[PDB]
Amino acid sequence: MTQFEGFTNLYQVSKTLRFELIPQGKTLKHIQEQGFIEEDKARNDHYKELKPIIDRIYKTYADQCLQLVQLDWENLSAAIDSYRKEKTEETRNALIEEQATYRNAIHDYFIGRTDNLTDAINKRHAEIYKGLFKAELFNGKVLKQLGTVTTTEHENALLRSFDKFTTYFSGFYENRKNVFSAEDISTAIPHRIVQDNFPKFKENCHIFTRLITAVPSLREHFENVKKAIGIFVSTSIEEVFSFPFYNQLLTQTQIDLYNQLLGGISKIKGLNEVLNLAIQKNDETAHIIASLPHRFIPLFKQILSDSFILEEFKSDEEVIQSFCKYKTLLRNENVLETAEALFNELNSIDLTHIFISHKKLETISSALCDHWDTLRNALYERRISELKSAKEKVQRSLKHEDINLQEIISAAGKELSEAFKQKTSEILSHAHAALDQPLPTTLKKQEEKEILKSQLDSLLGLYHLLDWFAVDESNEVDPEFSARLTGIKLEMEPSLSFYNKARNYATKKPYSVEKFKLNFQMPTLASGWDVNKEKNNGAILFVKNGLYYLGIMPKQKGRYKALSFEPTEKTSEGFDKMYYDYFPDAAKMIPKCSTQLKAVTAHFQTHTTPILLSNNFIEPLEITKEIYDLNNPEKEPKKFQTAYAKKTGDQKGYREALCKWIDFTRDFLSKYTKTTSIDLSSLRPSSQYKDLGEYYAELNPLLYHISFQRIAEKEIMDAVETGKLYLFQIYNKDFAKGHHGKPNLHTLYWTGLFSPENLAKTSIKLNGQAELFYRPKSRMKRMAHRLGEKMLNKKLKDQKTPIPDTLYQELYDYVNHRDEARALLPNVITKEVSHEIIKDRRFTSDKFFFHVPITLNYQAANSPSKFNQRVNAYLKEHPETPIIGIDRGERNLIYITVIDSTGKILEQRSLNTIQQFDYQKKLDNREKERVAARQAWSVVGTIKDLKQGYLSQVIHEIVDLMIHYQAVVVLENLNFGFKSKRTGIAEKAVYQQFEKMLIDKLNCLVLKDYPAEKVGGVLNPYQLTDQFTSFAKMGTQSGFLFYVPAPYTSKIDPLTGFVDPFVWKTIKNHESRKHFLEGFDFLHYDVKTGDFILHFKMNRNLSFQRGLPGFMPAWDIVFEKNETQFDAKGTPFIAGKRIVPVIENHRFTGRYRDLYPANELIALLEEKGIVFRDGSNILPKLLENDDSHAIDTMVALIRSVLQMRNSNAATGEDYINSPVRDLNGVCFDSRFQNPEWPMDADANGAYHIALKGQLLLNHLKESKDLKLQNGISNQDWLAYIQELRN
RNA sequence: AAUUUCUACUCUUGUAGAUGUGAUAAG
DNA sequence: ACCGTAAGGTCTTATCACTAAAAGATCGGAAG
DNA sequence: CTTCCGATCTTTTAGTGATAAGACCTTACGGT
Repeated sequence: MTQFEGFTNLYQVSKTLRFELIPQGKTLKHIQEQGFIEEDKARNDHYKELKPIIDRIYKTYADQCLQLVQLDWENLSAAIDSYRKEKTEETRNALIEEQATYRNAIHDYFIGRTDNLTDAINKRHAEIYKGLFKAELFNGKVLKQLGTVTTTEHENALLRSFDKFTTYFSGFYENRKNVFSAEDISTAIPHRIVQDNFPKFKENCHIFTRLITAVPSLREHFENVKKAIGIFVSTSIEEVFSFPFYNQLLTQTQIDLYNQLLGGISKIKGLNEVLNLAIQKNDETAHIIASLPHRFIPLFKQILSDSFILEEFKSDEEVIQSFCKYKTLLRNENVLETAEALFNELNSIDLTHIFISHKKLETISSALCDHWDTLRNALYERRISELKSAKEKVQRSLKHEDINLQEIISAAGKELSEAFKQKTSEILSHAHAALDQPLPTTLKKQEEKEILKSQLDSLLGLYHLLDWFAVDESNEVDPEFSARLTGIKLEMEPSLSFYNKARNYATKKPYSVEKFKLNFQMPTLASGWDVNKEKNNGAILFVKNGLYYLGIMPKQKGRYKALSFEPTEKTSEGFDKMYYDYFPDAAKMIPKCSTQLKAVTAHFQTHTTPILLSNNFIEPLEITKEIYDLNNPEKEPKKFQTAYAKKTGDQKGYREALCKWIDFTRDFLSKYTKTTSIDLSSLRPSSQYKDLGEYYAELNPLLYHISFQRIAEKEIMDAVETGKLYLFQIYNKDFAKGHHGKPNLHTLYWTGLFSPENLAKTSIKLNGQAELFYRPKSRMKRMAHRLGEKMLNKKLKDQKTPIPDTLYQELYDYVNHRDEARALLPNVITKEVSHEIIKDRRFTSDKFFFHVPITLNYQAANSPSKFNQRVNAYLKEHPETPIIGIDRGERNLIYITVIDSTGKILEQRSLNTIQQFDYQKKLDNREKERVAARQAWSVVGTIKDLKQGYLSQVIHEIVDLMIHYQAVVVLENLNFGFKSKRTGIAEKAVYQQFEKMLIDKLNCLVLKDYPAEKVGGVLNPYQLTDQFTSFAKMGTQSGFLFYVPAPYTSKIDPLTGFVDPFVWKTIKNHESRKHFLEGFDFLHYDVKTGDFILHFKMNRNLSFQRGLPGFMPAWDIVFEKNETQFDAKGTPFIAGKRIVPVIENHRFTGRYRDLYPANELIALLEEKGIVFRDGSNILPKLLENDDSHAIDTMVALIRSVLQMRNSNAATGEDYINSPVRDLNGVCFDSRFQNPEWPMDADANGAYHIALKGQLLLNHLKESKDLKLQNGISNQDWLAYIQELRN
């Protein structure tokens, strides 16, 4: 049977380890003597300077080459029509093939494959393109061939400095290559020409022809405009709006001139302005052009053709000077008065040609109406009333369709205009103040930062209010208004960058982390570790007395001339050097070393005799033409490749080809001098392998080997004394002298990599392409605790509760002798300074660093296959599996509940206190000082980083519990729900990154306490999750992690699953609440218990219900008799008490009050004096008076009893009371503190997340196909949970 | 308040947990 | 004959490298 | 003095099986 410990060694997980390098002995002096550090700093600076220069070179070549492009566009135009009329499936494929043909036609001009050009020019362009991604670029002769290039001697020197050092730019080459490619990617020249801009030019041509046939007298008028602006004077407008004139408009200059022609100089009226001035003339020609599409769409800018911006601020003087410059620029251009003029002229421009961006709509609603759903509902009821399928169409037309001003102003009423005239004026006044208020001289004191905050916030608010209006294409925006708005919004755009960079400056760390790569004059330092490449890569490792060292062997007198160390007997004292033998992935390195050689390809183009290779083979290897054709069949499926089996079904031929190729590779590995000594006998016979991928997957871990050999101490000591070797110690905290605790995981991986059992059978592979870095000393103002001073502990006598950070400073001042702190003065503990601690010590000196990749589970495949199916097979085999439901609460940060297969609670606990530190108290103190500091940037930074650290603790807690229970873990799916600001870790991005980090942990889970050979140890990590791809694509399951939608897990009664069905937003008007009271059946006072019982049937009040029918037909809502009940501990509490938020002016006041609904209802009943306490029906005797006050307070009472969560942070109350009693006749109360049910109200949400996990697991168990339901609908959940509890 | 780096600390010249880096596009 | 509901087809996902040896460029020295 | 050749440094080179699910649009059947 399958087992939980079988979830290991399933797929390779690549990681990297970072270490500090401590220079041993003389090395630093030599590094200071040769000056590698300074030249690497200079090289990094030159690379940063040189990237835009090479971009300018690429721009120059692109503009030089695009001018030769001449094509006839009629065929692709015809395909565009044929698709747009027919939508036939042949048309889309024909259009894609036509677009590919045109992309290839464009791409041939760059690479020089254009038959429309002369052979000499074509060859010249081919040479230029192939030289542009080579060392030939830096040697400068490609710039000699590429005429009229504007570099100076300094730029030429920057190019020459990277000669023989092209490897720095390889990633930049890998990027910029795709720009010139014929691929269908967005960021390419042919894609931008043929798919983005050309349909728009076609639309322009057709729109122009239609308008010309409609109004002939417009023709000369349009021509006159072209005579006015004076663009394209050599040709007529009739020829401009034609297909061959798209032989121009390829370079960025012509694109800008065409757009300037359409829009006018930003004066001279463009075509669009002339069309709308014609349409405002109100004649029959204006009417007929109004009947036609009457605007041109401007073309997109060309690729790589992209301004008030600067680098991030280094000092408060720098940011204050730059922002003073920006405010001076705003006052000089007098932007705010142009904003005011725009916000006047909105009242006169025709509102049908002005549009709002739909995605801003709800925000504007909260800007102009009471709630964020008001205006959206207003447009919905308008678009319905102006008329399920129609409802869907209205939803579609409001979800992704921009709205004109006329419709909005007609829908929400005239008062919005006044409100709009309010809002703009208010913000403008703030902006005006922000321009008149002086800047502070510095930002060392709080109010100075508050002034900068307020000014940036006001400017950014005015930017947002400008951002309300849509500028997107296909909206019929007025040209004059769009030009004005785009102009002012462009002028105000740098305010956003100023806000972001000032927030980063006020949030940034006092040190600098920035560091640069070291090369030691070697273009391939540490690119690999093989002993044959030891000479050209320079980097080696040593082990001595459990310490690890890195040796860099520099070039001597410009030559390599690498020394060699003889091995010695193991008893002799000295270092142990790694001997690393590797032959990389077999699939690429056998056809490289045997069959794609130039000699054999030359031979088999002219002969058929098999060729005997001899060089680098211990015995000659014959290659037969049949094998080379098996690798090079001139068709994309190779005959041994599984694509051939898919294409033909020639299973016998596939197996014959596979056997032949595998036998050939066995012969090669038996003969090639790197691999001839390897014992290949572990491999199965060649015919047994099902596919080639299986063969390579089993083969590859044999070609890797590490051994160690001892070297005498003197041989290495003399080499490092001479300067032939730079010996560094690979260091971290766990190699320190005082190290006594448990090591890091990255120390565990490093130690496990060189364990003898790992060398016997490789589980973690040491990867090549390591990288050395150097971090310079920061401008750190030193702070250190001097001898004889007092050190102040942040914890109290109990380690749980921390000192509030506002009090810590004055406490630390007081105990060094430099009233809440007075109150807690005997609560604090101080220490003598035994040894000086330096604040942020590792940035006080310049340090070398070493980034080394490793690969864990090296024996396994490169990627998991059907991992979810394996997990679901195990879950089906073990229905007894516990379920761990995870939720984030309001009074504890994360609460967990582990439930059994029966739904019984196994464990429930909060994660406030992790490692005896109460993170909730810390976050509460930070929030308190955040409100105290009026939301400064520093405190919110130190809150976000604290939440990140807390979740990094949560990951270990979660995974320890998961290993202990061997349980599936079910988490909140963030795609569906939303969480209030009252909840800690409310931010969606932070918890999303926590779930990503949990997936990343659980892929390669290693537990510190376990032995390395045990499953879960260093050499056998648990793999309980699939590789993360994306949040929107991970779906409802990743391995053992289940993701269930958030809603109806917190506000639900655990005993019988009752949820309040109503939406109170549709009740507040008097007629609605009257109908709501009418719709209940009846309620009565229980003479025996003193309760009131109200009976509701689920088929009533459909206008007030949400759209989710439950499973139960009816509910008996109970007003419990208020009575001092007692919990399991014995403290009294009032049964049935509700805590309700006080509302004034339709907003939450931030105050709560306590209600006792039974006592209040008795007070109501005796005040009305109608007879009760007899079992009679109360409801008609109440509503027959038609007293509006009675119905108002009745609806208030009903809404009060249906309040599930009742909480007040000030008194500390946080509980759930069910207003419904189950088959045992008892109402739920978390305040009884019974272990069987969620003890505190935050536990209830995690319990129901676990129950949704049980829902998915039960549907999996009933199914036959190892798949989850791909989602839980709220109807299905609100049926299942109360059906299960009856 | 010390760290390959981050977060929270201080019986311990350090503790507990986390940690896939680099390049390029981009948010 | 028109509309409502359910099933199928396809679009789309930030990627790459984690490398030793073959191939080519460079250059210093020897032969005629 | 040019040309050819050997050592050496640097740039380029081979490439295997594997998916997989949320979402939007289109199609076909059933109900009125």
